[PDB]
Amino acid sequence: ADQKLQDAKTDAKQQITNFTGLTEPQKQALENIINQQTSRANVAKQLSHAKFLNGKMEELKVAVAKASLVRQNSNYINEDVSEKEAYEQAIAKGQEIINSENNPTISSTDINRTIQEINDAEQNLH
Repeated sequence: ADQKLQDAKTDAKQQITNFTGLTEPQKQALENIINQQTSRANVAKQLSHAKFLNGKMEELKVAVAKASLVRQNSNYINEDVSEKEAYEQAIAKGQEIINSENNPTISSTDINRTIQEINDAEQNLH
């Protein structure tokens, strides 16, 4: 019923508000997506997507936040400039996503690609 759909949207938006991986712009974009759904099945699909995106954003935030530890404890200080530049480029791309205010991507594949670029570059420093 209409009351069932309204309640499912409210629940989903409340869950999204609790997430810590997603940025506030990402939460707002997803809450808007939730509000536009016409069935509870579709609300659940979008909430499942938000939960997965939240996990990837958690992974991305860790990969970016650990950069100073990596610079200090890996071979970064001794490494060739190409490897150091690749790492800083990848970290900067991750920072761009996290700090974005204008319509941040809600594409988990885009996030996963950025995570993988950081992880690949970090691996070459160990």
